[PDB]
Amino acid sequence: YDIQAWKKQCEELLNLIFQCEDSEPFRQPVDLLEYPDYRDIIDTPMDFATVRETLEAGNYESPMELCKDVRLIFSNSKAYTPSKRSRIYSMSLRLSAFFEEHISSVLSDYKSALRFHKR
Ligand SMILES: Cn1c(=O)ccc2ccccc21
Repeated sequence: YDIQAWKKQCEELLNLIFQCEDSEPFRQPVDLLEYPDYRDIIDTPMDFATVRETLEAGNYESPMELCKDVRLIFSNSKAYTPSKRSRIYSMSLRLSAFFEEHISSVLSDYKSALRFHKR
């Protein structure tokens, strides 16, 4: 029933993600010299360094907010890919499966802790 425990849990999950080779294209903003049409397709850029900095600044109130930004990384990759077989899209799908497998207990524990607080 610890309402604050999600923050360290999310820091540890982001450290695992940074150690994964599949995260390398997503650790920093997409390079516009490499992909000059990117902002014609993608309205709201996101990357894992931005997510980690927002967490460390104390600018997430809940793990739901962090999960929305991570899911935006993956939806942007799906929208920009020219093919569902592309190398960088293929990396995003494996990273998404890993993230969803680990975030489910973080979300469930936080929501249970808040319900106990409000009982
Ligand atoms: C830059 N980039 C992305 O950021 C995401 C998907 C993708 C797929 C193929 C080629 C480049 C790509």
